[PDB]
Amino acid sequence: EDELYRQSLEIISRYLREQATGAKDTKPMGRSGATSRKALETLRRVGDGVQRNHETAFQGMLRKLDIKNEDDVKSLSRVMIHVFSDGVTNWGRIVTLISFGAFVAKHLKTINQESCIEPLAESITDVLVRTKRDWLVKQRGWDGFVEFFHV
Ligand SMILES: O=C(O)c1ccc2c(c1)N(CC1CCC1)C[C@@]1(CCCc3cc(Cl)ccc31)CO2
Repeated sequence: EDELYRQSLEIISRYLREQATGAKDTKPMGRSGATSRKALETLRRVGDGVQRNHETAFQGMLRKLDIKNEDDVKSLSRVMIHVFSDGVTNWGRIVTLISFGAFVAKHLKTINQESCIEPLAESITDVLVRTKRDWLVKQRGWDGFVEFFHV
């Protein structure tokens, strides 16, 4: 089974859901739990910082995207491919990708479209894993992510 995909989705989905609801998911992690847990703490530390350091730009992009419903949520995939995939890859850009995703997740809860959060996480995961697998594998996937941002 695609273990990198399954782990990426669990990490991305949990962070987005946690950001939108303000509550942690106490369910156990699936495979590679130890790493996923550390990846999630890393995201809470760096991801949260990103949303604040670039709050104005994030607010601006969100406005441009004008997300009001599911169709708008589905249009985000083309934009992620355009902006994220078509560029040099580094952990910072992957953190921005996921961090803005969490920014969007919070928005979805403000407009009572919370059911779109998991489909959004799936879309982010597709872009990340399906267009940057080689890079991710070379950088040791999530173990590498945790090591890169190690305190
Ligand atoms: O600058 C970078 O290194 C960079 C790297 C990645 C990245 C972005 C910028 N952007 C653009 C920025 C401007 C403020 C947010 C958000 C992005 C595009 C817009 C749709 C979208 C939708 C979702 Cl759910 C998540 C990410 C994205 C694509 O992920």
